[PDB]
Amino acid sequence: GNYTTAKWQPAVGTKWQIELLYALNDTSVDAEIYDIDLFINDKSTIAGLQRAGRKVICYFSAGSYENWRPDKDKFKDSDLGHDLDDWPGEKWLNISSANVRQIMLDRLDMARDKGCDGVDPDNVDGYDNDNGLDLTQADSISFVNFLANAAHARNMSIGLKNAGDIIPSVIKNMQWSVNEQCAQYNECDTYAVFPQNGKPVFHIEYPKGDKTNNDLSVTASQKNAACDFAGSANFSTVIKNMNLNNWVEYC
Ligand SMILES: *[C@@H]1O[C@H](CO)[C@@H](O[C@@H]2O[C@H](CO)[C@@H](O[C@@H]3O[C@H](CO[C@H]4O[C@H](CO)[C@@H](O)[C@H](O[C@H]5O[C@H](CO)[C@@H](O)[C@H](O)[C@@H]5O)[C@@H]4O)[C@@H](O)[C@H](O[C@H]4O[C@H](CO[C@H]5O[C@H](CO)[C@@H](O)[C@H](O)[C@@H]5O)[C@@H](O)[C@H](O)[C@@H]4O[C@H]4O[C@H](CO)[C@@H](O)[C@H](O)[C@@H]4O)[C@@H]3O)[C@H](O)[C@H]2NC(C)=O)[C@H](O)[C@H]1NC(C)=O
Ligand SMILES: *[C@@H]1O[C@H](CO)[C@@H](O[C@@H]2O[C@H](CO)[C@@H](O[C@@H]3O[C@H](CO)[C@@H](O)[C@H](O[C@H]4O[C@H](CO[C@H]5O[C@H](CO)[C@@H](O)[C@H](O)[C@@H]5O[C@H]5O[C@H](CO)[C@@H](O)[C@H](O)[C@@H]5O)[C@@H](O)[C@H](O[C@H]5O[C@H](CO)[C@@H](O)[C@H](O)[C@@H]5O)[C@@H]4O)[C@@H]3O)[C@H](O)[C@H]2NC(C)=O)[C@H](O)[C@H]1NC(C)=O
Ligand SMILES: *[C@@H]1O[C@H](CO)[C@@H](O[C@@H]2O[C@H](CO)[C@@H](O)[C@H](O)[C@H]2NC(C)=O)[C@H](O)[C@H]1NC(C)=O
Ligand SMILES: *[C@@H]1O[C@H](CO)[C@@H](O)[C@H](O)[C@H]1NC(C)=O
Ligand SMILES: *[C@@H]1O[C@H](CO)[C@@H](O)[C@H](O)[C@H]1NC(C)=O
Ligand SMILES: N[C@@H]1[C@@H](O)[C@@H](O)[C@@H](CO)O[C@@H]1O
Repeated sequence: GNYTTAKWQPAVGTKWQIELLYALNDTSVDAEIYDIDLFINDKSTIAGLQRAGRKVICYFSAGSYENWRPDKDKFKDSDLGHDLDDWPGEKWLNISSANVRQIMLDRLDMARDKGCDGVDPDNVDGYDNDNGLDLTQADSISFVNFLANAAHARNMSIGLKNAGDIIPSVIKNMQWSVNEQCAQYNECDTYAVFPQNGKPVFHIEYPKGDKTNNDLSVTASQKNAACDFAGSANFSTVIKNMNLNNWVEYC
């Protein structure tokens, strides 16, 4: 088989929390899995989660350039394409570039060294966007399988972020899906194939819109929309602000 194996396969339906805006400073949410930023959290934060019985997924952006990272000057001018429409100071990456791929290997080394149980590589759906680099589905498939073989070789699990079109070509290498907004877009059937193969969907809904972040609950009908869809009992849903700060509501 042209995939590699992972030792940690989280169960379908495992409750999770994700917080990417700042260093994690709240573990009061009783979730089994925490998805947090790879760079801004130290080994101590990660080990503390695991000592409390939790698994830690480390987020990083595999397909976009973030101009505030400490390794940003490793990227060459030719690695960078167009701006991401909805994220400031981010640009699409040429994920076929050997330089880009080596930078990502360096980020997986760091995730391994910090004790991450898994990695959550973002922005592998450049083909679905104005990337300015002629990126294609095959490029993403090649890149996602490259990341998965590299994470597995470092004893970490991995999952697919959105990128619904390429599921059949990477799923054997994936331990889960991270999906945004499939309920709002009536697309959760696309991602149900993961729990049909014993793999969770870590599923995010943003009912408050892309410009509103606060600590208030959503309305009952916004919660029904985020939570009620065929097979939702197999999705691990969080309701979040668009900025992915601490605030979270569960179904
Ligand atoms: C985990 O870590 C995170 C990250 O560090 C913690 O979150 C951070 O917490 C800080 C302290 O609470 C906040 O600092 C306050 O910021 C207020 C608004 O700042 C705006 O602009 C910044 C610019 O960068 C921006 O980042 C902010 O955006 C965030 O919020 C929006 C939503 O609004 C999101 O969309 C966005 O994505 C970000 O999440 C934000 O828009 C600022 O007003 C504060 O300075 C004020 O307030 C201080 C305390 O005010 C208190 O006043 C009354 C008494 O009068 C008190 O009883 C009450 O508790 C009030 O809180 C005060 O010390 C300052 O001197 C200043 O006071 C003046 O202004 C107020 C109001 O106008 C007047 O009442 C007052 O008399 C003075 O005139 C703070 O600087 C960070 O924003 C926040 N960062 C985030 C969320 O990203 C988080 O808490 C941690 N969680 C834990 C520990 O559990
Ligand atoms: C390892 O090596 C292999 C090389 O062998 C690498 O390639 C991948 O290998 C996979 C394993 O064999 C392979 O996986 C899948 O195998 C399934 C068998 O169960 C297939 O059924 C999958 O088919 C895909 O396409 C289906 C058909 O889609 C057309 O038809 C439907 C029917 O109406 C349309 O809806 C659909 O829109 C589409 O129509 C378009 O295209 C037509 C063809 O050109 C055309 O006639 C139309 O006019 C229209 O333009 C589709 O139904 C499948 O999607 C289902 O499944 C996913 C989850 O898998 C769900 O999310 C969906 O909701 C839906 O239920 C599926 O997309 C598929 O072949 C995989 O394809 C190979 N990938 C390649 C070659 O790129 C592999 O990558 C290597 N690595 C690893 C780790 O494996
Ligand atoms: C993205 O990176 C890839 C890999 O470096 C580039 O593809 C190479 O392009 C040169 C010149 O066209 C060819 O000689 C190589 O054979 C290509 N390699 C591969 C693996 O395809 C690609 O040009 C880059 N994309 C952009 C838009 O610059
Ligand atoms: C790899 O991770 C698993 C967690 O599922 C752990 O049990 C195992 O000891 C790890 N192996 C190494 C060499 O760290
Ligand atoms: C969850 O997935 C299982 C397959 O593992 C399926 O049999 C079941 O119907 C799904 N649950 C719901 C509520 O659809
Ligand atoms: N890549 C960034 C990520 O680092 C985080 O800031 C997030 C909001 O928390 O926005 C984007 O996804």
